[PDB]
Amino acid sequence: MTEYKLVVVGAGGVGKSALTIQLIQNHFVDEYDPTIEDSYRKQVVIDGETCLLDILDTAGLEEYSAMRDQYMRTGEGFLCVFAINNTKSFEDIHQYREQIKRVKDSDDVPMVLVGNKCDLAARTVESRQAQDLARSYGIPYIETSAKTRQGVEDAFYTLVREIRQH
Ligand SMILES: Nc1nc2c(ncn2[C@@H]2O[C@H](COP(=O)(O)OP(=O)(O)NP(=O)(O)O)[C@@H](O)[C@H]2O)c(=O)[nH]1
Ligand SMILES: [Mg+2]
Repeated sequence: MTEYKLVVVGAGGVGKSALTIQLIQNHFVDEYDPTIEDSYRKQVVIDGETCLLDILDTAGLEEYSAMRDQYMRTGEGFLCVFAINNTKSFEDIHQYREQIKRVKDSDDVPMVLVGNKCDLAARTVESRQAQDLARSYGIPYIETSAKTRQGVEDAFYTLVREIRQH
């Protein structure tokens, strides 16, 4: 069983926890709304191979976290999350990517750009603008909704596949 260390990053309120919880939930607990950074596990079959995903749900750069740098050093792939109704969260993406490049000292870190809250009509970030940004980084772009579950599995499994193809 191959293990993968994934890190979910992005501005406050974009849905980092909602995404993580939606992927890892075994549903015993009805509602889980995390208030703190934490690590979660999910065993899943991706392309025949049993994988163990360790998913770290991180705080936005606005919050202090002592272990942030070691989180990046450890992390093997990164979900870079913004919300399609929050232009500022989208502009903030450059900060998340620079931090990862600075800590890991590499241009070629596995990453997926994630446009969350795609269930909402009040869109301020056009899909094509986010496609252009991902293309400039050389990474996949996937839109997700943590409410409907749309794209949630696809975003994490694409990140895994990015790690493998690295
Ligand atoms: N409509 C909609 N709301 C969402 C979606 N994902 C999360 N939310 C909502 O957006 C808010 C923030 O979600 P949350 O998961 O806490 O985001 P976060 O990035 O972990 N926040 P924090 O940085 O403070 O930890 C919550 O009210 C949550 O229910 C989504 O896909 N669609
Ligand atoms: Mg959170």
